[PDB]
Amino acid sequence: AMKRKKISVIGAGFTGATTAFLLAQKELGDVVLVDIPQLENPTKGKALDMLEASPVLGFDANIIGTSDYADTADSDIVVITAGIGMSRDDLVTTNQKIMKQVTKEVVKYSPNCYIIVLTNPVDAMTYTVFKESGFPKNRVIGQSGVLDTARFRTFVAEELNISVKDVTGFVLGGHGDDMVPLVRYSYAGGIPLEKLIPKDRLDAIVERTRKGGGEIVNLLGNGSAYYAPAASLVEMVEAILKDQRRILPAIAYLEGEYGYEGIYLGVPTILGGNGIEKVIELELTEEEKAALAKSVESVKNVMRMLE
Amino acid sequence: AMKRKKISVIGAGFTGATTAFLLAQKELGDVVLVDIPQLENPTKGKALDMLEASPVLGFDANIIGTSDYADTADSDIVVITAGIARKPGMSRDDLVTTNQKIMKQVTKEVVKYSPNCYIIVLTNPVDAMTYTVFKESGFPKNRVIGQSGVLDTARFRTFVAEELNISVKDVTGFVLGGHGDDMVPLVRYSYAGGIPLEKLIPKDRLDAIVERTRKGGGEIVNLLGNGSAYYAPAASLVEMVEAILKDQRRILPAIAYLEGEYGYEGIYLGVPTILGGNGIEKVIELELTEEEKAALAKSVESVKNVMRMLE
Amino acid sequence: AMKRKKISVIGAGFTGATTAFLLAQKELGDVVLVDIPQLENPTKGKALDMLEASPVLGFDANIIGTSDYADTADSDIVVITAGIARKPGMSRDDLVTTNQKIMKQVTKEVVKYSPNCYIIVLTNPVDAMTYTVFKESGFPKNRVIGQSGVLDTARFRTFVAEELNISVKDVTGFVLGGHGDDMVPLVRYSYAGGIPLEKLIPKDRLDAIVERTRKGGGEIVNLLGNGSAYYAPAASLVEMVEAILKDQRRILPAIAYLEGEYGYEGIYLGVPTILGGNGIEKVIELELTEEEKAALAKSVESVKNVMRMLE
Amino acid sequence: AMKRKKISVIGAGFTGATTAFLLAQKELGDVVLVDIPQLENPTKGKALDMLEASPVLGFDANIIGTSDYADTADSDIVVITAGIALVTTNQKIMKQVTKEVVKYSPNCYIIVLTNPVDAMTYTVFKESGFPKNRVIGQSGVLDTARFRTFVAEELNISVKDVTGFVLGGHGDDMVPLVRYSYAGGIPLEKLIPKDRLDAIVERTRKGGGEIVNLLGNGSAYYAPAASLVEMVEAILKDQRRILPAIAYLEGEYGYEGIYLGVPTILGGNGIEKVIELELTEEEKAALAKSVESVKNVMRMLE
Ligand SMILES: NC(=O)c1ccc[n+]([C@@H]2O[C@H](COP(=O)([O-])OP(=O)(O)OC[C@H]3O[C@@H](n4cnc5c(N)ncnc54)[C@H](O)[C@@H]3O)[C@@H](O)[C@H]2O)c1
Ligand SMILES: NC(=O)c1ccc[n+]([C@@H]2O[C@H](COP(=O)([O-])OP(=O)(O)OC[C@H]3O[C@@H](n4cnc5c(N)ncnc54)[C@H](O)[C@@H]3O)[C@@H](O)[C@H]2O)c1
Ligand SMILES: NC(=O)c1ccc[n+]([C@@H]2O[C@H](COP(=O)([O-])OP(=O)(O)OC[C@H]3O[C@@H](n4cnc5c(N)ncnc54)[C@H](O)[C@@H]3O)[C@@H](O)[C@H]2O)c1
Ligand SMILES: NC(=O)c1ccc[n+]([C@@H]2O[C@H](COP(=O)([O-])OP(=O)(O)OC[C@H]3O[C@@H](n4cnc5c(N)ncnc54)[C@H](O)[C@@H]3O)[C@@H](O)[C@H]2O)c1
Ligand SMILES: O=C([O-])CC(=O)C(=O)O
Ligand SMILES: O=C([O-])CC(=O)C(=O)O
Ligand SMILES: O=C([O-])CC(=O)C(=O)O
Ligand SMILES: O=C([O-])CC(=O)C(=O)O
Repeated sequence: AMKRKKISVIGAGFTGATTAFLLAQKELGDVVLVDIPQLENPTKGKALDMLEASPVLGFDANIIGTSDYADTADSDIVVITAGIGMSRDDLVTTNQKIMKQVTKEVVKYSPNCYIIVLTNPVDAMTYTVFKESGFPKNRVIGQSGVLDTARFRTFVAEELNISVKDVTGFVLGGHGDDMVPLVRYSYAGGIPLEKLIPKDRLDAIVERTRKGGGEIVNLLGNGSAYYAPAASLVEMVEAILKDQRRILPAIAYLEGEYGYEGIYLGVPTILGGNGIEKVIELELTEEEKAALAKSVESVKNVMRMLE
Repeated sequence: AMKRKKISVIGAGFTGATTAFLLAQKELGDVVLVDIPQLENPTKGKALDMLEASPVLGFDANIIGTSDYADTADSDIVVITAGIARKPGMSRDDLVTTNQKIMKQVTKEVVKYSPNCYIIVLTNPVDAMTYTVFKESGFPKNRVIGQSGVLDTARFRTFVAEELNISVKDVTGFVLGGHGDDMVPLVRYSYAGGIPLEKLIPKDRLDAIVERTRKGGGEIVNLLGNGSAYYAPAASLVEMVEAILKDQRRILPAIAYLEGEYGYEGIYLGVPTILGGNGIEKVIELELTEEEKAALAKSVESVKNVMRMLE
Repeated sequence: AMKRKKISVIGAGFTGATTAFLLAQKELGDVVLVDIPQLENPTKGKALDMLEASPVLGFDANIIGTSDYADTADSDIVVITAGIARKPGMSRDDLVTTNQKIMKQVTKEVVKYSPNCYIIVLTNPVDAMTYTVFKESGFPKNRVIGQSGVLDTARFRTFVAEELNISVKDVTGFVLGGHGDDMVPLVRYSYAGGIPLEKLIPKDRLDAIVERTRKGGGEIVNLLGNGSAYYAPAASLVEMVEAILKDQRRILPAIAYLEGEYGYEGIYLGVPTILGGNGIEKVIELELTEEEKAALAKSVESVKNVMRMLE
Repeated sequence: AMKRKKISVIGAGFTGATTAFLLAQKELGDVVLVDIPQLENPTKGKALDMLEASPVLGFDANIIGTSDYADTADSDIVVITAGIALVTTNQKIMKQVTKEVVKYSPNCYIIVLTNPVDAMTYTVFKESGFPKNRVIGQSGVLDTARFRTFVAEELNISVKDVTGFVLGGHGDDMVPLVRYSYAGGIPLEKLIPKDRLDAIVERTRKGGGEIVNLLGNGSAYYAPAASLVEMVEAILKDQRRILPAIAYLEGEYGYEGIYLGVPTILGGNGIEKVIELELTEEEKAALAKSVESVKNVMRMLE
């Protein structure tokens, strides 16, 4: 008997929905879209509106909304986007319990699933999910590398006036100040960008990448990015579901890699049927090594804010 | 030096934004997303967040957010989802009228910078609002269309897919007239891989599917609480956009301007149509049963009702 | 471990190659192109060529070429196209026996290495060649499938599409019976956007179209001069493969072991089918006219008259 | 009135036919299949077989087979695959081909595949009367794609994440830069030692012959048709890709008066510009050994 893949997308907000919707139209499998019971009606409203567009886009996928994790039973992938002028401490603590509470139900109804976390801060929350899940390091990944690279590509595209298919960004660690960009491993059709873009403009593109998610927040006035984040999540689900062995930047457990371990950190990754198949150790220059250390201690910080 | 197509989506709300997103990702061309001046930053927020997903999904489109119609310069297709939704305290006539003025302000600007474009109208009441854009655009009837029956058949097909547990791709569906009580389904022209549905589903459930397809927009309003359908409505718009942009000569129900078709004239109404590169190519004039001919009459008195509400 | 679906395409000729290329392209799995040892070199040269396309079209599928059934191990779907064509000074009986022979020798080696595969058969005469495969496979009826209906309705839809000047998306067809002459197309079950084709095409034009579809294959071999159609055939195979692999529960006309449906038993025939993750989920029994029951018995007559040449 | 993009595939054999299907499949537009009027019927039934697959795959595309060039009227793109499974034999086809092609589609971009392609595209360029951006060759997209394959098998990572770059002719004329190839963006020199990297460069070079040598009585059509289509799509969708492509140099790299595989921007106006990679002392010397052969083939012409 052939069964289509089953993907459960927890949190039915702006990214979780846009994600659920891409997942459906591509026919990567049936999508179960979960939120708290107070938002179950909306979440079934957002499932069904999506599913009523299944005749029109000509895609065969089931899309249901629910407040009940029994609907998540036997998922291949689980993507967690669930999350809430307030302190860093109370954001990390608040989202952390939500990570613990989402996880216990997820792994319970989905024992052999791969989990992809988006939740902010995705460095410490994927940690929380890794921990809480019990799962071996390969089955728990965070998104942040692919969205940063994607921002930098777009900027590098609209600067050279070429295709986004031809620009490859290389981002290490998390977002903004925690970002360790590798421009030397960034190209336009394999041409090092550092020979196409002048430093001042390239330094600008780096900082805008850093300031990329804040920038959308200020544009919207109410909320953060969901389109590009959503597209980031799907592409990593596409990698696992189709064992594509993608080299993409992911948030990943480190067990000695770059001389660090017992943390999550955004690193070069091979993405396939066993989720994270290989963390990749680059040989890094002295500035990169030292800037990575800032970013590692900047993640050990939020992890001191975990309870 | 023959370049990308240009689609401008007026209103950067849930429908305009979702629709713009689908358009770009199918590389149907460059998308200019347009809303009011207060909401320029949020629009640009939506178009920037879209474009930034393009290196991920591997589609090459320009997408911009803007309240300056300069940016819609020489658009091939224009989708109007620019609209008020019901304001608690509003009469039918106030919405109807509030929305018409928006059509006039939006249309004027659309033919100013894109006088040789094709216009697809979602704004409620769509029957009355596509008419507004036709008589203010000064366009030929073929260059201005309303979306309505795609979303109603897409709804109908899902419930029928769900009843018979078969691919939505092999379920079809026919409706003339509008949404709600205006909707004029032909079960006799609805099927499952070419088996008329009446042979497959009992009468209680089949009537039940029709009823669910009148109330279909309401179903989605009641579940969300605030807001309305966007994904199904956006896909629908995208089907009609795709038809015209690729000259597909599809047979879709669209809101088109009758000039004697079914012996009605000077109006827009949901009729079967060829949709292709000349917009609405033909209105298909079916031979209906007296029943159908007369339920369509009720449906057309409805469209007249609203039409008497235009200032 | 999440693993990709594995498909094996027996016979690396025009149809089997093409099928292997389309499958690869859709990322529907890993593809194993399988001919006789004498054509192993050219079969590996196709698989590599196909695989060398994948950086360009942008799919990750693994394609290799073998004579050896060992690289078909634990295959989910096997698509049997392997066969010989008509050789001059050879009768009906000797192509049938020779192909049957091949059907039997391919299948003992397919069901050894892939015991829980679904098998889609193309080899002409398909209805008997499907029947052989089902006897030698010892698999239940739902796992052994033939292609013929989708090819022919595609041919029919293409002729109506030409005839009306509309997209083929909105043309629906339905054909029971084998191929060529022994082919039963229901014009009453054929529509252009849900509208019966009898209301749109006059009877001379609609009968001739029905006649072009009967001769549909021969038309192409007469134009080619040397060999039979491969694009339309391989596409047909892919939709059927895709329906099993994404459990899409399509209503498709497939070749299916009849066990009382349409008043027939103990044969494989073109019939209505729901094609899903469990192969042939169910044959759908239509209400036919006596003209159609006699028209289908004519097909079964030529079909059974072919089955007789077996052993 | 909105109207389809039209693509005439000149050559209705293995590469010509395989290209037109894909093109129709992707809905890049309407497709005229062409060959000699002898082979008018085999063409037409390639055209019909393909158009008969459209209901099943579900793409709206007119695919027609013809030997009358009138039916290739108004083509946006013209794909030249008319050759013989001899630079003088394939030269003399280009000349008769190009004259009718500029005559029905005078506005059209010409992407050529016929071997020896840099010399056959050059021959197309000279008869065409068109600008240097309007006549393109296909080489590096195929060789590079053979490279990314071999580099994909070797590391077992996605093909999508392998990058490649080959400058120069088709065969032992190829000068791919292993230092402008990567896997995940991380240079291959760092991922693969010199004896196995040398082997991938070697296998890339023989690439075409490996395909001939297995097949027995033809050459490559699946990777070649995809390579053409990618280049069609760049022009038809103004994609503005940086693809390896055969391009008429007028100074570039201190070479001119010759077609040769070089980095380019490929998009709406065809080849918009060729890109000048500054090269290691042995890449320049090696590019020259490739050209100096290439030039000879053009002293095989007329
Ligand atoms: N890495 C990134 O891409 C990135 C960028 C944007 C968003 N984010 C983070 O991703 C998350 C998603 O944000 P969004 O834009 O989708 O916002 P949103 O508020 O619209 O979505 C959040 C949803 O999660 C639900 N939720 C909250 N607690 C839950 C619980 N215990 N169980 C189940 N559902 C619960 C809420 O009810 C809400 O529907 C946030 O934490 C945000 O900070 C980070
Ligand atoms: N007829 C149908 O088939 C159908 C289906 C669903 C939606 N609709 C209609 O579509 C309309 C809006 O749909 P939505 O769900 O996206 O709503 P929405 O309110 O979220 O989005 C509408 C957007 O239009 C903008 N707008 C208002 N007046 C404008 C003007 N003069 N110029 C430019 N932009 C302007 C608003 O700022 C808002 O952002 C409503 O009238 C709704 O009834 C009808
Ligand atoms: N059902 C349909 O609609 C339909 C349409 C087209 C073709 N067909 C039939 O399908 C078959 C395929 O024809 P084609 O166009 O590919 O012709 P072809 O001869 O080019 O392809 C068939 C291939 O089968 C191979 N083969 C033979 N014996 C084999 C064996 N024991 N194991 C493995 N491979 C073996 C041959 O070596 C040959 O390469 C024919 O029997 C044809 O009549 C039916
Ligand atoms: N240079 C490259 O990048 C590359 C890659 C693969 C193939 N090729 C070349 O592609 C070309 C075609 O290859 P193929 O494998 O399709 O061969 P093929 O089997 O298609 O033979 C060439 C086709 O062109 C037709 N043709 C010949 N003269 C013609 C004329 N005067 N007008 C119109 N059509 C004519 C032939 O009848 C035949 O259909 C050959 O030159 C081959 O060497 C080179
Ligand atoms: O925290 C934010 O500002 C949002 C963010 O990082 C992101 O979008 O990736
Ligand atoms: O009016 C509304 O609320 C929206 C609507 O018609 C629909 O979705 O069909
Ligand atoms: O019938 C034939 O001769 C070949 C065939 O199956 C087809 O193409 O339909
Ligand atoms: O020489 C040939 O026949 C074609 C060729 O270069 C190739 O396939 O790479």
